[PDB]
Amino acid sequence: NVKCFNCGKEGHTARNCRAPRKKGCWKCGKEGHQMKDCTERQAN
DNA sequence: GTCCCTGTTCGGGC
Ligand SMILES: [Zn+2]
Ligand SMILES: [Zn+2]
Repeated sequence: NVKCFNCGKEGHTARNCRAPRKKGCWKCGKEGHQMKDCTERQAN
């Protein structure tokens, strides 16, 4: 399973989510890199 | 192919 980054809901991922998405790193906020890329404070 | 999975509009991959 998974949880959508663009909205939260399971079943799909952000790419599949037909919703308004963010510019930068979904988790931390910064843009200069992506959520996958980021290893700032990915505790939970 | 049921379950897994991520950077665009939009479900493809095994
Ligand atoms: Zn979503
Ligand atoms: Zn980040």
